[PDB]
Amino acid sequence: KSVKISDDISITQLSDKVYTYVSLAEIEGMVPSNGMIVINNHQAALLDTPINDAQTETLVNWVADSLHAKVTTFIPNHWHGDCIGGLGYLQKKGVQSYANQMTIDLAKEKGLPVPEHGFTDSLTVSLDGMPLQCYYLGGGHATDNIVVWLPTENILFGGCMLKDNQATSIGNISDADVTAWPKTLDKVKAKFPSARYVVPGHGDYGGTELIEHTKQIVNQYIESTSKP
Ligand code: NA
Ligand SMILES: [Zn+2]
Ligand SMILES: [Zn+2]
Repeated sequence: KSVKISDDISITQLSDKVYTYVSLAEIEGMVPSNGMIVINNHQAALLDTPINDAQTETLVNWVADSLHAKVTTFIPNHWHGDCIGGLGYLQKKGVQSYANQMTIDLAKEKGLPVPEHGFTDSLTVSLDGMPLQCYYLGGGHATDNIVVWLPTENILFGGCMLKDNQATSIGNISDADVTAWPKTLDKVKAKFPSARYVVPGHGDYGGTELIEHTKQIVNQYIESTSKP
Protein backbone atom coordinates (compact mmCIF):
# COMPACT_ATOMS: atom_id res chain seq x y z
CA LYS A 1 0.00 0.00 0.00
CA SER A 2 1.03 3.60 -0.68
CA VAL A 3 2.19 6.22 1.84
CA LYS A 4 1.13 9.75 0.74
CA ILE A 5 3.62 12.64 1.24
CA SER A 6 3.57 16.44 0.38
CA ASP A 7 3.59 17.84 -3.19
CA ASP A 8 0.93 15.28 -4.39
CA ILE A 9 3.35 12.32 -4.16
CA SER A 10 2.69 8.81 -2.88
CA ILE A 11 5.12 5.88 -2.63
CA THR A 12 4.69 2.12 -2.65
CA GLN A 13 7.23 -0.50 -1.52
CA LEU A 14 7.70 -3.43 -3.85
CA SER A 15 10.64 -5.11 -2.09
CA ASP A 16 12.91 -4.32 0.90
CA LYS A 17 15.17 -2.25 -1.41
CA VAL A 18 12.78 -1.03 -4.13
CA TYR A 19 9.97 1.51 -4.05
CA THR A 20 7.88 3.00 -6.79
CA TYR A 21 6.39 6.54 -6.59
CA VAL A 22 3.55 8.45 -8.28
CA SER A 23 3.72 12.24 -8.43
CA LEU A 24 0.66 14.12 -9.64
CA ALA A 25 1.29 17.24 -11.58
CA GLU A 26 -0.85 19.74 -13.41
CA ILE A 27 -0.48 19.87 -17.22
CA GLU A 28 -2.27 22.13 -19.80
CA GLY A 29 -5.24 18.00 -16.25
CA MET A 30 -3.61 16.86 -12.98
CA VAL A 31 -1.53 13.99 -14.52
CA PRO A 32 0.25 11.24 -12.50
CA SER A 33 3.93 10.26 -13.36
CA ASN A 34 5.91 7.24 -12.03
CA GLY A 35 9.47 6.64 -11.00
CA MET A 36 11.44 4.26 -8.72
CA ILE A 37 13.67 4.54 -5.64
CA VAL A 38 16.26 1.77 -5.23
CA ILE A 39 18.12 1.63 -1.92
CA ASN A 40 21.41 -0.19 -0.91
CA ASN A 41 23.67 0.70 2.11
CA HIS A 42 21.83 3.93 2.84
CA GLN A 43 22.45 5.11 -0.78
CA ALA A 44 19.66 5.50 -3.28
CA ALA A 45 19.17 5.52 -7.04
CA LEU A 46 16.32 7.67 -8.35
CA LEU A 47 14.85 6.36 -11.69
CA ASP A 48 13.06 9.37 -13.24
CA THR A 49 12.21 12.57 -11.42
CA PRO A 50 8.73 14.20 -10.86
CA ILE A 51 8.10 17.07 -13.32
CA ASN A 52 9.77 19.83 -11.40
CA ASP A 53 12.56 20.66 -8.94
CA ALA A 54 10.17 21.29 -6.08
CA GLN A 55 8.53 17.85 -6.15
CA THR A 56 11.88 16.26 -6.74
CA GLU A 57 13.24 17.98 -3.57
CA THR A 58 10.35 16.83 -1.45
CA LEU A 59 10.85 13.25 -2.73
CA VAL A 60 14.66 13.29 -2.15
CA ASN A 61 14.24 14.76 1.42
CA TRP A 62 11.70 12.05 2.17
CA VAL A 63 14.04 9.28 1.03
CA ALA A 64 16.69 10.79 3.37
CA ASP A 65 14.27 11.44 6.27
CA SER A 66 12.16 8.24 6.20
CA LEU A 67 14.19 5.71 4.19
CA HIS A 68 17.50 6.95 5.69
CA ALA A 69 19.07 6.93 2.28
CA LYS A 70 21.07 9.51 0.37
CA VAL A 71 20.19 9.76 -3.36
CA THR A 72 23.59 9.50 -5.10
CA THR A 73 22.53 8.20 -8.47
CA PHE A 74 20.02 9.05 -11.17
CA ILE A 75 18.83 7.53 -14.46
CA PRO A 76 15.95 8.99 -16.66
CA ASN A 77 13.86 6.98 -19.03
CA HIS A 78 13.92 9.63 -21.78
CA TRP A 79 14.20 13.46 -22.17
CA HIS A 80 10.56 14.36 -21.29
CA GLY A 81 9.72 16.44 -18.16
CA ASP A 82 8.22 13.42 -16.28
CA CYS A 83 11.75 11.89 -16.52
CA ILE A 84 14.19 14.88 -16.10
CA GLY A 85 11.95 17.75 -14.89
CA GLY A 86 13.82 17.90 -11.59
CA LEU A 87 17.33 17.10 -12.90
CA GLY A 88 18.41 20.76 -12.27
CA TYR A 89 17.88 20.23 -8.56
CA LEU A 90 19.58 16.80 -8.57
CA GLN A 91 22.65 18.38 -10.10
CA LYS A 92 22.72 21.09 -7.44
CA LYS A 93 22.58 18.27 -4.91
CA GLY A 94 25.63 16.69 -6.59
CA VAL A 95 23.77 13.57 -7.75
CA GLN A 96 25.60 11.45 -10.41
CA SER A 97 23.61 10.72 -13.61
CA TYR A 98 23.57 8.12 -16.39
CA ALA A 99 21.38 8.10 -19.54
CA ASN A 100 21.07 7.00 -23.11
CA GLN A 101 23.54 9.17 -25.19
CA MET A 102 20.38 9.99 -27.30
CA THR A 103 18.76 11.44 -24.21
CA ILE A 104 21.88 13.54 -23.44
CA ASP A 105 21.95 14.82 -27.09
CA LEU A 106 18.19 15.76 -27.16
CA ALA A 107 18.51 17.40 -23.66
CA LYS A 108 21.53 19.50 -24.76
CA GLU A 109 19.93 20.67 -28.02
CA LYS A 110 16.75 21.61 -26.16
CA GLY A 111 18.59 23.54 -23.45
CA LEU A 112 17.38 21.09 -20.82
CA PRO A 113 19.40 19.85 -17.74
CA VAL A 114 21.95 17.30 -19.25
CA PRO A 115 22.75 13.88 -17.69
CA GLU A 116 26.55 13.32 -17.25
CA HIS A 117 27.46 9.82 -18.42
CA GLY A 118 26.09 8.50 -21.70
CA PHE A 119 25.69 4.94 -22.89
CA THR A 120 24.53 3.65 -26.27
CA ASP A 121 23.52 0.02 -25.83
CA SER A 122 23.66 -1.35 -22.29
CA LEU A 123 25.08 -0.13 -19.00
CA THR A 124 25.23 -1.73 -15.58
CA VAL A 125 25.49 0.72 -12.74
CA SER A 126 26.53 -0.65 -9.36
CA LEU A 127 24.77 1.16 -6.50
CA ASP A 128 27.44 0.28 -3.99
CA GLY A 129 27.10 -3.34 -5.06
CA MET A 130 23.46 -3.59 -6.23
CA PRO A 131 23.12 -3.71 -10.07
CA LEU A 132 20.94 -1.41 -12.11
CA GLN A 133 20.91 -2.75 -15.68
CA CYS A 134 19.92 -0.12 -18.23
CA TYR A 135 19.09 -1.06 -21.81
CA TYR A 136 18.35 0.84 -25.02
CA LEU A 137 16.33 -1.57 -27.19
CA GLY A 138 14.91 0.76 -29.79
CA GLY A 139 12.52 3.71 -30.13
CA GLY A 140 8.97 3.65 -28.82
CA HIS A 141 7.07 6.22 -26.86
CA ALA A 142 10.21 8.44 -27.33
CA THR A 143 13.10 7.79 -29.77
CA ASP A 144 15.54 7.60 -26.82
CA ASN A 145 13.44 5.53 -24.33
CA ILE A 146 15.29 2.92 -22.30
CA VAL A 147 14.22 0.44 -19.59
CA VAL A 148 15.88 -0.28 -16.26
CA TRP A 149 16.06 -3.85 -14.92
CA LEU A 150 16.83 -4.83 -11.33
CA PRO A 151 18.19 -8.39 -11.69
CA THR A 152 18.49 -9.08 -7.93
CA GLU A 153 14.84 -8.10 -7.58
CA ASN A 154 13.21 -9.20 -10.81
CA ILE A 155 11.69 -5.71 -11.15
CA LEU A 156 11.52 -3.84 -14.49
CA PHE A 157 10.90 -0.10 -14.80
CA GLY A 158 9.81 -0.03 -18.44
CA GLY A 159 8.89 3.59 -18.32
CA CYS A 160 6.55 5.42 -20.79
CA MET A 161 7.03 2.91 -23.61
CA LEU A 162 4.69 0.74 -21.35
CA LYS A 163 1.02 1.57 -20.66
CA ASP A 164 -0.93 0.32 -17.57
CA ASN A 165 -3.68 -2.31 -17.94
CA GLN A 166 -6.49 0.21 -17.80
CA ALA A 167 -5.02 2.34 -20.62
CA THR A 168 -6.79 2.27 -23.95
CA SER A 169 -5.02 5.03 -25.88
CA ILE A 170 -1.58 5.57 -27.39
CA GLY A 171 -1.15 9.05 -25.93
CA ASN A 172 1.44 11.68 -26.82
CA ILE A 173 3.21 10.48 -29.97
CA SER A 174 4.90 13.79 -30.78
CA ASP A 175 8.29 12.22 -30.05
CA ALA A 176 7.48 8.61 -30.69
CA ASP A 177 8.78 6.15 -33.30
CA VAL A 178 5.39 4.46 -33.76
CA THR A 179 6.49 1.75 -36.16
CA ALA A 180 9.57 0.83 -33.95
CA TRP A 181 7.45 0.72 -30.76
CA PRO A 182 5.90 -2.82 -31.23
CA LYS A 183 9.39 -4.12 -32.10
CA THR A 184 10.91 -2.58 -29.04
CA LEU A 185 8.12 -4.17 -26.93
CA ASP A 186 8.80 -7.62 -28.46
CA LYS A 187 12.49 -7.24 -27.53
CA VAL A 188 11.56 -6.16 -23.96
CA LYS A 189 9.15 -9.12 -23.53
CA ALA A 190 11.78 -11.63 -24.83
CA LYS A 191 14.50 -10.21 -22.59
CA PHE A 192 12.70 -10.07 -19.19
CA PRO A 193 10.43 -13.17 -18.92
CA SER A 194 11.16 -13.40 -15.17
CA ALA A 195 9.77 -9.99 -14.22
CA ARG A 196 7.74 -10.06 -11.01
CA TYR A 197 6.80 -6.32 -11.15
CA VAL A 198 6.74 -4.27 -14.38
CA VAL A 199 6.29 -0.55 -13.84
CA PRO A 200 4.96 1.81 -16.62
CA GLY A 201 5.63 5.56 -17.14
CA HIS A 202 2.09 6.39 -15.99
CA GLY A 203 -0.61 4.41 -14.15
CA ASP A 204 -0.53 1.28 -12.04
CA TYR A 205 2.27 -1.25 -12.09
CA GLY A 206 1.45 -4.92 -12.80
CA GLY A 207 3.39 -7.80 -14.31
CA THR A 208 4.65 -8.71 -17.74
CA GLU A 209 1.00 -8.54 -19.06
CA LEU A 210 1.50 -4.74 -19.50
CA ILE A 211 3.98 -5.40 -22.38
CA GLU A 212 1.52 -7.37 -24.50
CA HIS A 213 -1.34 -5.02 -23.52
CA THR A 214 0.76 -1.98 -24.67
CA LYS A 215 1.67 -3.78 -27.88
CA GLN A 216 -2.08 -4.22 -28.66
CA ILE A 217 -2.78 -0.49 -28.15
CA VAL A 218 0.17 0.50 -30.41
CA ASN A 219 -0.65 -2.05 -33.09
CA GLN A 220 -4.31 -0.96 -32.94
CA TYR A 221 -3.17 2.62 -33.46
CA ILE A 222 -1.09 1.61 -36.51
CA GLU A 223 -3.96 -0.37 -37.92
CA SER A 224 -6.46 2.53 -37.44
CA THR A 225 -4.35 5.19 -39.29
CA SER A 226 -3.46 2.85 -42.15
CA LYS A 227 -6.93 2.27 -43.67
CA PRO A 228 -8.32 4.44 -46.57
NA1 NA B 1 8.57 9.35 -14.74
ZN1 LIG C 1 7.54 10.86 -22.45
ZN1 LIG D 1 5.50 9.81 -19.84
